[PDB]
Amino acid sequence: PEGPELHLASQFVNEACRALVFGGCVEKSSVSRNPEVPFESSAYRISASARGKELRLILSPLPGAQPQQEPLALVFRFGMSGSFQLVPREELPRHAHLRFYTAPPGPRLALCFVDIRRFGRWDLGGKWQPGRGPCVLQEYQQFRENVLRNLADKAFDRPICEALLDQRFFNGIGNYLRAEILYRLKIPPFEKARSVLEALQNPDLLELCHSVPKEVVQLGGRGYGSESPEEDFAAFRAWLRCYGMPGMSSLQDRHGRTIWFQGDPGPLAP
DNA sequence: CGTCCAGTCTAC
DNA sequence: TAGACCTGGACGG
Repeated sequence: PEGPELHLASQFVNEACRALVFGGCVEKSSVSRNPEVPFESSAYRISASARGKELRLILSPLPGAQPQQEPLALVFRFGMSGSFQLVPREELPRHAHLRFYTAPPGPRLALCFVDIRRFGRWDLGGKWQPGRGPCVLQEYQQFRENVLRNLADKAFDRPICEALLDQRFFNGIGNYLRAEILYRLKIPPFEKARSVLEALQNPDLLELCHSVPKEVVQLGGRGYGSESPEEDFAAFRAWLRCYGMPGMSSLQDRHGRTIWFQGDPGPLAP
């Protein structure tokens, strides 16, 4: 998942938990190498916000809750397969590595961090990853300024397709967005990043870094819609113009990740 | 049955 | 920079 999936995951947590009350401990699977969450409360509400490719949960005990406890924040990174689900308490999915449990009265549910491949991570601080840049979706102007003031960075020496995955400058862009973004402007992927960016200093590359992900968010779905996984998966394939599509070229960047593009590979190509 | 394919993080 | 971390689905024999 990329910035749009993290954003939709946070909206899912806010809408699904709006009328729920959690109680008890936060339970971690025995196979997860992530930290135990030291939190217990007889009555707490869960809420969420996204920033780039990170999501922050806030656990908020109600007035009167026991034990006495301040709100607790956790920050998640989803890696390749992270997600959130709200399921019946006895119908936990196979890779539910972190679990929050509704309290009575009402149907006993669990909000679960589900992560098949366990590349995802959580941290006890409620702090965003030091060094990640501002959110291309929610901090557009900060995102733009942070790129254009730092074009000197050796990061922008690299091909534009590699620069676009550097989460210090493009927090929330991943493999499918970089393909989709470059294709809208027909910018060869192995053009030099500083060349393409010096040139701004008819939307431009940094505008699309915001507006293209924003399209996926408006689309909805990505496992957080009411509609089926069949309907979701199709809606998304239909939106895609470049990533994975018939008629499109693909190469490996310096990190063995696949870039999709039409036409000129660009000067710095393998 | 087998190979191959799909975001960080860290040891060299 | 390679290799490491993981599981599962698609496809080949």
